[PDB]
Amino acid sequence: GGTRSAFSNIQAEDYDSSYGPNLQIFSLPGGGSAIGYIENGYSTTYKNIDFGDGATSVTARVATQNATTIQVRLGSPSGTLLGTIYVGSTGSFDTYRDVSATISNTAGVKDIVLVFSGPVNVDWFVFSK
Ligand SMILES: O[C@@H]1[C@@H](O)[C@H](O[C@@H]2CO[C@@H](O[C@@H]3CO[C@@H](O)[C@H](O)[C@H]3O)[C@H](O)[C@H]2O)OC[C@H]1O
Ligand SMILES: [Ca+2]
Repeated sequence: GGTRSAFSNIQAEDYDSSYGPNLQIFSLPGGGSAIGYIENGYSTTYKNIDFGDGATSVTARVATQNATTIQVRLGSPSGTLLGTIYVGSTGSFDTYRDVSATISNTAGVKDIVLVFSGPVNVDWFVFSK
């Protein structure tokens, strides 16, 4: 063990490494934190996520004023592209909605990377079989 499950919420602020000089962790009104001040080409890595025996869907709780994408990659921002979440505008960086995307079947313990194409605030993400 010593391993977050893919099937419970992974807090987006709980990255192990990241690229993006302007990236902030900040607190949410209802409790907890989220990541934000994201720009194109920023990424975060979440070490040792246990995808167990298969996940084929990702859900992210996100907020943004303009449609944007989050790529879900293996290992590094240059790794295998498992899928892309096409994030709709929610009207506000404070209005959060759960958004889902399919991914290639992913199993076992993996390092997961989210790669951003523009501004978005992210509370958590989770996978489903
Ligand atoms: O309540 C706070 C949120 O509103 C805050 O959202 C940030 C708002 O600023 C965003 O940056 C703008 C994106 O578009 C660019 O063209 C502008 O130059 C930027 O300033 C940023 O992406 C959001 O995260 O987040 C923190 C909350 O406390
Ligand atoms: Ca969070």
